[PDB]
Amino acid sequence: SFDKTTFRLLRGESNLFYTLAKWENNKLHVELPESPTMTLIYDENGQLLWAQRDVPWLMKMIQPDWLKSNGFHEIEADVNDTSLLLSGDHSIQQQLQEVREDDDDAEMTHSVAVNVYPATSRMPKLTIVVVDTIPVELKS
Repeated sequence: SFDKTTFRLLRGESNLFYTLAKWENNKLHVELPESPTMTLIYDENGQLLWAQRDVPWLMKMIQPDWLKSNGFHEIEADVNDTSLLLSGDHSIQQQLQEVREDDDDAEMTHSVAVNVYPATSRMPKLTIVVVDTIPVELKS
């Protein structure tokens, strides 16, 4: 329902990462903004350069063709994968346990903002992907 609002908010986080990043000696240097979101940074060929967290099941859901354009996406995660993603969020596990007990095949929806930054004199082309780790179904 809030697709444009959700994208605009996550794009703000993407832009913050971009301003703070540096490129030196053919390597990306990422500074964290002053987290309920998880950011992934790819180069112009879709190579992952930097990830805020290491989450293999989620990386497989970021479709390579998305990385060419600015846009909003949602990914559907199995509830047990969302649960693991939110392992450190002890307050939300009881709601997830209730979702799982209600339906073994439950899926959680995670918002995704894909943001493209053409190469400049100081930075190569980057695609910054910001994922909300809190699923839409549980943001209440």
